Amino acid sequence: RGNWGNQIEFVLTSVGYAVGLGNVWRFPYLCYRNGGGAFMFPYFIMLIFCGIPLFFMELSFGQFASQGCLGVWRISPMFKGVGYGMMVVSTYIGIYYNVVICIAFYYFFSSMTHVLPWAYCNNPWNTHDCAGVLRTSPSEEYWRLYVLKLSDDIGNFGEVRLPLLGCLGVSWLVVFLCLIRGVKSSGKVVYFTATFPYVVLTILFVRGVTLEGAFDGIMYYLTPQWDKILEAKVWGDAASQIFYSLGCAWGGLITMASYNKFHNNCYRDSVIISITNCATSVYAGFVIFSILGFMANHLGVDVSRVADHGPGLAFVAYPEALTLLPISPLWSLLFFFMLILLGLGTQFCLLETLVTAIVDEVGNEWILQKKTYVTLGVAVAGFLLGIPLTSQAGIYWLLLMDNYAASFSLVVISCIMCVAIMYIYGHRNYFQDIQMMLGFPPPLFFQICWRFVSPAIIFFILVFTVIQYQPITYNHYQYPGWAVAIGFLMALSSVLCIPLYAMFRLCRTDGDTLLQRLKNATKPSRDWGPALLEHRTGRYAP
Ligand SMILES: CC(C)CCC[C@@H](C)[C@H]1CC[C@H]2[C@@H]3CC=C4C[C@@H](O)CC[C@]4(C)[C@H]3CC[C@]12C
Ligand SMILES: CC(C)CCC[C@@H](C)[C@H]1CC[C@H]2[C@@H]3CC=C4C[C@@H](O)CC[C@]4(C)[C@H]3CC[C@]12C
Ligand SMILES: CC(C)CCC[C@@H](C)[C@H]1CC[C@H]2[C@@H]3CC=C4C[C@@H](O)CC[C@]4(C)[C@H]3CC[C@]12C
Ligand SMILES: [Cl-]
Ligand code: NA
Ligand code: NA
Repeated sequence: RGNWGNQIEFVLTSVGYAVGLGNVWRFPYLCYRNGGGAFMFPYFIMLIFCGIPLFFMELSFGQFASQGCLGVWRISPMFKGVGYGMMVVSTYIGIYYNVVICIAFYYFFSSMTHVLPWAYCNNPWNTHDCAGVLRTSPSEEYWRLYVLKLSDDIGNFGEVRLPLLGCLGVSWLVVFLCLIRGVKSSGKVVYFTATFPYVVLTILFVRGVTLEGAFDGIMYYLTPQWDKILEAKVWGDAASQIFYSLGCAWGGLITMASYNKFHNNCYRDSVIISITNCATSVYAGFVIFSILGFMANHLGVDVSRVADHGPGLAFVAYPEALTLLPISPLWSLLFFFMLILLGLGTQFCLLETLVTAIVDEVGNEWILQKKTYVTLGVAVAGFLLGIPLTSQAGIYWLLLMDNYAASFSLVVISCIMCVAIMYIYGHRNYFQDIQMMLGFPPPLFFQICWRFVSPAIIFFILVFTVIQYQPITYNHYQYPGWAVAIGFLMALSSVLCIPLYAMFRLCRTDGDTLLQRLKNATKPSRDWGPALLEHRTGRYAP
């Protein structure tokens, strides 16, 4: 297969893939729309009781068999729909991740001047409601009336924004060239691309605290509200954010772990990566809410009403902070360069996983010698599918894709995989498999979370989400009926991959009765187990 080589290389490559735009762009606006401090307690509970155990499960699953997201299912051939749904979710995410990266590119290209274009209120696109520190904010007017030229409805396509299309093309070309010339795999300066963001965030942090009114923003960020805790909407949002930030059902974790050595310690790696990834979102939230408190202090409004609940909270808040620093364009350039690097690090692995999965699935040697053409085709398809998101109605489609297609399918897929491993294969067998590599049995906390706690929590969240479903409540953006139907279809497309592949496999399995056919399709194959011959001892002996 090809081992990773050095262990520190794996730890640094996993941190660079886990930390991305979901830490600095997605977390703050979800936290703001979920009433700030009322979102933190479910978030921490979810992280402690569902995220880390499933992260460890995925890493161990990848390491033990030395297979990717589709080859690990020799343990139960009837559950390949899990990997197929993982691939579907990865495609959905990667379609619009590059659109966000291209918006970041556009903001980076506009910082190469002497005076920032979002710093004053006298521009041709400004109105009489403009109000600036040297009502409405100049940054939000720049975001709405100039960068996007937003429409009034999701069904009003309007025209295509040419600069955004150019930025998208540049981003896709950069990704393709870096992938086919091997920038990260056989490359360095992953240390710098892991150290730079914290320096930038620390620089932005000191200025925010000094501001007037930031204390109220911080208090709103930290103070918990106990009234909104009895609602299934906030818990589902917290679970979605936790599973999205760690990449649980993306399929890249298994592929990355497939190159690890047998006796590598995946428990320590999982703990370290989870803590590092989740400690980065809190810093960005601190900075963002300090900026929000300062902004609400001088606009004569409350912290909960200063901004709207759209996805463009970062592109309105961060430029306002960047304005107040001495020599603003340099800091803006550095900040947006850091954002671009954070996005590209995740996009590289996202596309590499799909290409590797396709190449391994096809299986011949002719598809192995034409990997560059496969990568080119995938890149061209992604670029073509991302074009309708650069119109005047693109942010509506992006929001629909974000909070319908890649929110709660990850949790369902992860729970199904955990249940299949624990109750169809047997928990004792998996515990012995883990002890084979680590040398000690998994701690009791992970065992109890794998057998009882996490599946029950996910079941309760899913059950109470449906019962408490209100059309007025679960819309939040006044979308029409057909848009909601499209979002539901996108949500169901990845989940329905499991039951349909189950029937497909059952239609080709020998056995008189259906019960007999259900036992042959769930039995492990003949090649399940350790890859190397020296580790095939005990219950795997020939
Ligand atoms: C092959 C895949 C991976 C990348 C796609 C390459 C092509 C289609 C891309 C790369 C650079 C892009 C161009 C960059 C700049 C501009 C200027 C803008 O005013 C019109 C669009 C235009 C002309 C873009 C159109 C599409 C473009 C030519
Ligand atoms: C049991 C398995 C086989 C099927 C489960 C499918 C159902 C129950 C699940 C899968 C994904 C879930 C959806 C994912 C995302 C959203 C967006 C949210 O804004 C409204 C709820 C909604 C729409 C969820 C409702 C329930 C849902 C549709
Ligand atoms: C993936 C989700 C959203 C779809 C529904 C599947 C889950 C929630 C269901 C299907 C099988 C169920 C599990 C089957 C067996 C047991 C053993 C029991 O001692 C504790 C509950 C537990 C663990 C059940 C809890 C809920 C469960 C995990
Ligand atoms: Cl996060
Ligand atoms: Na990244
Ligand atoms: Na993350």
